[PDB]
Amino acid sequence: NITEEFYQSTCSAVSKGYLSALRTGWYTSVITIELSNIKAKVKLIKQELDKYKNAVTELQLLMQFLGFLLGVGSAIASGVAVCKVLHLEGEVNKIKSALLSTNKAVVSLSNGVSVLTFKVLDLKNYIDKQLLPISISNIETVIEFQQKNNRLLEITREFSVNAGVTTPVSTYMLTNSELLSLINDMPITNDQKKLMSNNVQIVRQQSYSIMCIIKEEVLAYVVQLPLYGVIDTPCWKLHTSPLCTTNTKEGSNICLTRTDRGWYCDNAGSVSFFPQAETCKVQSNRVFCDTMNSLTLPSEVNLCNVDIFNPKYDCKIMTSKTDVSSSVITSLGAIVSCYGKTKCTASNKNRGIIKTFSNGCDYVSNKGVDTVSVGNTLYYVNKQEGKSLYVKGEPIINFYDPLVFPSDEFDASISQVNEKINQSLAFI
Amino acid sequence: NITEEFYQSTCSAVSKGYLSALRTGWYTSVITIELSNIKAKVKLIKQELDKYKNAVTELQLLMQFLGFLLGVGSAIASGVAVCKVLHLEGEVNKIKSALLSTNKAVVSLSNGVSVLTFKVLDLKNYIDKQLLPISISNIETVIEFQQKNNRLLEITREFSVNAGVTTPVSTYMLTNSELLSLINDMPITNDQKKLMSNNVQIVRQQSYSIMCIIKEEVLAYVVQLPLYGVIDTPCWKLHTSPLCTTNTKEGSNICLTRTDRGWYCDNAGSVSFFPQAETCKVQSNRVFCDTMNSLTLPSEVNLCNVDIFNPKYDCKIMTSKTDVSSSVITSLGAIVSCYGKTKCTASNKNRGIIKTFSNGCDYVSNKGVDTVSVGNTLYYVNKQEGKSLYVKGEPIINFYDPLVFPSDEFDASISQVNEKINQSLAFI
Amino acid sequence: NITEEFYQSTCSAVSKGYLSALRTGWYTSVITIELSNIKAKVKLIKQELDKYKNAVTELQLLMQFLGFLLGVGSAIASGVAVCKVLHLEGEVNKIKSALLSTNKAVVSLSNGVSVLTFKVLDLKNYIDKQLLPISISNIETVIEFQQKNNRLLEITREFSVNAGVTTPVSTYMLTNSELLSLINDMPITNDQKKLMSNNVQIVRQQSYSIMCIIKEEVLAYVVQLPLYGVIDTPCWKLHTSPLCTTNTKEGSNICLTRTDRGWYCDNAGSVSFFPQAETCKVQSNRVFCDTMNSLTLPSEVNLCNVDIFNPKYDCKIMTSKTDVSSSVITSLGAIVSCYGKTKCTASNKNRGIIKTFSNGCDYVSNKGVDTVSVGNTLYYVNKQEGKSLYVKGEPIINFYDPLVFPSDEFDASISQVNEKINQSLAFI
Ligand SMILES: CS(=O)(=O)CCCn1c(Cn2c(=O)n(CC(F)(F)F)c3ccncc32)cc2cc(Cl)ccc21
Ligand SMILES: *[C@@H]1O[C@H](CO)[C@@H](O)[C@H](O)[C@H]1NC(C)=O
Ligand SMILES: *[C@@H]1O[C@H](CO)[C@@H](O)[C@H](O)[C@H]1NC(C)=O
Ligand SMILES: *[C@@H]1O[C@H](CO)[C@@H](O)[C@H](O)[C@H]1NC(C)=O
Repeated sequence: NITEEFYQSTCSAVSKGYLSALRTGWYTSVITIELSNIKAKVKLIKQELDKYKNAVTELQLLMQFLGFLLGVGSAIASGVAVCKVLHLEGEVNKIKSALLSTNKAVVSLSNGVSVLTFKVLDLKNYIDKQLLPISISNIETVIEFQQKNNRLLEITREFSVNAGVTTPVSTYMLTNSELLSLINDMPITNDQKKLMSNNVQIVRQQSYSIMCIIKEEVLAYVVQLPLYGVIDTPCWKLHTSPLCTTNTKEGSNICLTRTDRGWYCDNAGSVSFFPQAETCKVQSNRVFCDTMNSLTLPSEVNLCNVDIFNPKYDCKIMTSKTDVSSSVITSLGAIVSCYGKTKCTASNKNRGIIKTFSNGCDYVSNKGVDTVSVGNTLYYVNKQEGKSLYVKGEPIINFYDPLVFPSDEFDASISQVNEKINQSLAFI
Repeated sequence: NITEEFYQSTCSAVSKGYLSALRTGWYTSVITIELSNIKAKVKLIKQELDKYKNAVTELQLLMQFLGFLLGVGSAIASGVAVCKVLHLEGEVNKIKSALLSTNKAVVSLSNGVSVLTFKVLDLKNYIDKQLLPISISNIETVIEFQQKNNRLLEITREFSVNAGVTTPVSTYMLTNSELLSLINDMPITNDQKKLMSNNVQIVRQQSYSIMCIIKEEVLAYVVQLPLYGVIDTPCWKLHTSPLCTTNTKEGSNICLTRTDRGWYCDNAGSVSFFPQAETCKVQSNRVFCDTMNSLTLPSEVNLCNVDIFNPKYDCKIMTSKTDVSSSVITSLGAIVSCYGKTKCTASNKNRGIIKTFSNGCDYVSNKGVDTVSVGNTLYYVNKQEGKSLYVKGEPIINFYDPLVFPSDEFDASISQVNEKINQSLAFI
Repeated sequence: NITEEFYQSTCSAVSKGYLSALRTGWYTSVITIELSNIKAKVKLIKQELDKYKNAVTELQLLMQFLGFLLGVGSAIASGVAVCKVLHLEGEVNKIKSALLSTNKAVVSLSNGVSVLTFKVLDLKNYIDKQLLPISISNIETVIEFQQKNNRLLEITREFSVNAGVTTPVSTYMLTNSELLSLINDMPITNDQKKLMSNNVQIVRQQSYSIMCIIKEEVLAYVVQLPLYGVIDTPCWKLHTSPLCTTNTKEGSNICLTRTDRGWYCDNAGSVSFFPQAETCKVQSNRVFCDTMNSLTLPSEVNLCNVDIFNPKYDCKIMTSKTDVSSSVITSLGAIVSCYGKTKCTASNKNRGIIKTFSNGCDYVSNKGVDTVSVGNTLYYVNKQEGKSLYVKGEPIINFYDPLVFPSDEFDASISQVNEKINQSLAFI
């Protein structure tokens, strides 16, 4: 149930009804491919083997508005931390020996980590059985080999053009089969296992493959998978657009814009705020975000939608004198900031222009509306089903005296502006 | 005929002679691949069929300075709007039944859209004819199948690692043949058809492939192609760089920079302004932009190049006290902002340093010049043929008193600065 | 020997011990593939030849905080400059005729350039010998052809989906073999040759492939490779985070942040400063940067780490009143800016929370620490071995009176703030 409210007084809109899936952590696992140390259908194998030899060579060669408020993480530090351990002597042999008679196992490593290790491809035992004695005979060994070899080559290609770190994680790095099994064996809730299983492509996109080592006939890379420690909490998206006075004299106008646009998700008694809404992806009513790109705010930040002048949170805005027209396409409609001589319209498919916007900040829902045009820019609106509510209010920019209005404030708020205006009235 | 003028008084340059190709809209079409529901050269087919089976599985699994002034669109809303319709019951059967005896057809869909539908691959009729009865015989059916199957796999790979939305649109999604035919059948001018046909790679880059549905032996994805509703209008690129006073005392200097740099194209009586010049691509003298990343301004914005103090448009600038050196490589030359103790030079290939810049903002054309060096940074200049004109003028930063100069203004203009300076002179 | 110092007085840290590898220039070379003009195992060749024909068709069709202070280069201007020369009549024939009996040669071109030219694939002599007379016989010609043809197709695919410019440079554009030979024949020091040879993937990432021409049975593209004119100079990374007062009253607090974060490398008597630390890549203790994304500063910029109030350089800061919590993961630890009611902790793997941060800016090294948590955000810390030093000092934000503190300054410095504060004290 996606709904939306437009706030006329502050030229912003809030889309709600979303459920969260936030990456809160990482799950690291070691993926191994055992390699072989070597020297008509045979000539096919000859070629297939030469390519094997230089893929191995390649792998060996491989190892010789409010965004500015965010902190800075190190995205593959967990995975790299695991990799640095595989570089201890005999450490890959602990993995090697544990995966002797089994393809997947939980190996207790040295530094005090217990990682699910997984041998996805046993080229070693292939070459050292159905290859070594040669003897043409059957074509089925030729194609089974080309198949296993191809995975190797695709892994090698990805690592080389990406300097050993890839994202999203391909099906060559980790098949649907293996990923599903990995998902099934993680120390997580069932609600989490099913979430991941029904969204593997989103999972792959939030994952890393990290080339670790190729030592003692063994290729090891670490796959770093998202932990969704916050699921099914309410999320909402806040859209904002410039609110300006609409005097006919050019340059006599003042504007303010709510700078706190982005994604918001309830999270452990606070709210996770994602200023760069590209760090989140929406699947139906589920929104996948990453906590690394967020701020943790008091829940009172939401009072800025209902009352931007509330005493519990100092709502954030920027100020300018630059009244350009534009539109923001929301979840269930469109905000239009229309100023000057700009032609601003909304249209239906078969009927054309159905609404002409006058100067100021207005809004239209997506019911019956397919496109929106501001100046020379045509925006298609999203055709998501959901109810829209227009909340009438006096545009707050009307409450300010342009003679003492502080323009060109960026990292500002309702209070900071009040203090300045008052500071300006002190000069009398 | 590419020309260029440098304005000494404002440390900016304008490259003109370009012709426009602006994406103003979208053309949506439905691409279908009919699928089959199933169970030495045959063993080849066996493998080729197993890969078919899990590609289908993968697809099913798949479905379970002035940039801050821009508005915010929803780039694939038109395509997704078409997709939501294919999810109506029997709606893909309207497409299916219409493409019974033909590969391309204009199917009138339910929601009041008429989309060109296109069956690019008929795997269904391949498996259910030259495959089902099996019977080795000829190798030509093996390779014709691997070929058709490969397209499927490549489409599947792109959709999975991109969560069902790809751009640019590959030749696997849509061949040169099919694209050309699609281009040929669109309700557009010939000037537009030829523009697209002579720039398919640019077209592909401005296009989207959107995975829609895999229902009733049919795979459907929507290809979203650019409409160039503005062609062959004059475009010009504005380059800007910091203009500072050059006093020898550190920290006693003031700077201003024109913030209105970017691409400009004449468009329907106004001017389309593209602040993020990476949203535009130049092919020879043709410049491909996207109106979604633009502002619509009065044509008077161009008066800022000839006269930044003009009364018809309030030209935009920022102010600082930070006189670092740098260079901007233009279309036909280079702007050099040289301050402090920085070594700034221009050079020819075989002759080395030919010009040493003194402190301030200067310019050199690309005739005889191959490189430009500011400090430890070497820039190669573009070697495009075209005439360059140096327009002499007193640097306007000399007209300002540093004692009342407002520095650290970002979203500013000539007037805003005047009002502030005057506001500062009021304290006397 | 990577070390790190945290400065408590300014909430910043400096990681040192790094060695430089800066791209200072470009090395351009011409890569050619000679093409053929044409018309069971033969049917294999038939298919392989049809794909050849349309790859050629595709290629022919193909040719018809302080970042805002950076200048603007033109990244492939050197390579494109070389390309414009190959478009002179008979100019590719100079290359063609010179590569008659040899695969690599230094061809003196017209415009006064001498470029190493390299024929990596001779399809012409393949088709016009082991193909033309046909005659099935041996399978080894089939697979040797598919192999050579495949490279062609992969090159063609990359150029088409990238509009003729690719980066990083694939092994299909240029094999490890060819790249190593190219590296070996460049007019560079041995220290440089070995640097490149031990980091080909980094090299490929800093390279461009530029499709030039397909004329007279010859395909030519220009490969643009990095020149590392600065090697083995000391580099250091500066991390910064917001420093705020910690009064319990909301909105009564003031903050400052050092804006000069990024990479620093000693370079020719000055310092190269890279504000966008993503323009640099770290391999062990080697850091690869690009001078195009840098400023050239006096070496005195480093005094801001030991003494931000020094008289030799005006250290840069921004100011605000926005005391949000966050963390910056450094090379050997973590900076924590903890304000308001935010829960801030550091943890060990097997032991959990080991340190709770109080309000203000603090730091913890990576020894014994694996994760850091600020609010709802968990950051893994880097597990690099190296010594960390905590430098105690009074947080400088305590030296300022909030009543005359200038907040919302972005492009500011210690002096600019002093002048403003003093300017504010003038109103008495
Ligand atoms: C990603 S980021 O760059 O860190 C955001 C910075 C945005 N920002 C601005 C507005 N502003 C820019 O956006 N840029 C950068 C650009 F030019 F790219 F827009 C500025 C260059 C100088 N002065 C003000 C600039 C004023 C301001 C004031 C405070 Cl206290 C904090 C942040 C602020
Ligand atoms: C602003 O006005 C309020 C009146 O409500 C007053 O209390 C305050 O002192 C004034 N000045 C500032 C800087 O807030
Ligand atoms: C600035 O100077 C002009 C004089 O041309 C005057 O008209 C104006 O009132 C002054 N002040 C402002 C804020 O523009
Ligand atoms: C600031 O204070 C210093 C005192 O050290 C004084 O010299 C200076 O004139 C004052 N004002 C400015 C704008 O620097």
